[PDB]
Amino acid sequence: YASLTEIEHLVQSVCKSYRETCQLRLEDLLRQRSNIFSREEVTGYQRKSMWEMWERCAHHLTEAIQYVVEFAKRLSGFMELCQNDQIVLLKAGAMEVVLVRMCRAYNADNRTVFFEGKYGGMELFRALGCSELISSIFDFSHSLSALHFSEDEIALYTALVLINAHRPGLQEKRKVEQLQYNLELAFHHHLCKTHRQSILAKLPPKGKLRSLCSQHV
Ligand SMILES: CCn1c(CCC(=O)Nc2cccc3ccccc23)nnc1CCC1CCCCC1
Repeated sequence: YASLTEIEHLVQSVCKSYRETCQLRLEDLLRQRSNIFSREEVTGYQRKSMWEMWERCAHHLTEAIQYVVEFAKRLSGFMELCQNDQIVLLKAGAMEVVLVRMCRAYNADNRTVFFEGKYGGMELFRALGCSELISSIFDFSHSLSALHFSEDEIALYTALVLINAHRPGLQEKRKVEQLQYNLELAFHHHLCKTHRQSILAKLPPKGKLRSLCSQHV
């Protein structure tokens, strides 16, 4: 049995872990919305080889996964788990977490994204020749953005993307279930405390993460 202090402690731990590991601070991201790539800078990015853009995008992707791994390591529970389990959850979840995190760097006012110090739109990534993939990411980002997720809602929802007992290949499934259940309490409690119950019915379906992430892979 988990008590009110223990649950409130959990909420606060997951929120603090995200803040430490967030990588890009929200205030900085919002401050930088005014800073938008010039036509010559967009052209510059368009002119680059697919290979250069993939190297850059991969660098950013790998960096953001490290910050996910860290976030996990600070969730009180995760280190107690066995390594096979740690690995299964991160392998299956880490990209799906980056995708949710990425929504903070999307601006719905002008359909731009933060990339390498300023904002621009889809056009930046033309060299990749993955218009469709970029379109999904920009739609999905637009759809999460509409909900104005707080830092703590991100923290908590992100933790549940990771700590999922249905992932094939877990050895201590029951330890993962106990952890997920507690994170579900943490999230649902915090939602009640914040008057934010409305979001649940609007969170993207569990497949849409998995589906889209499949496309990336
Ligand atoms: C690690 C995130 N990241 C960042 C960090 C800041 C961020 O999250 N920006 C974005 C926010 C929302 C949508 C975006 C769309 C395209 C590019 C950046 C987007 N910079 N590049 C990437 C790679 C993403 C990759 C995804 C796979 C296709 C190429 C872009």
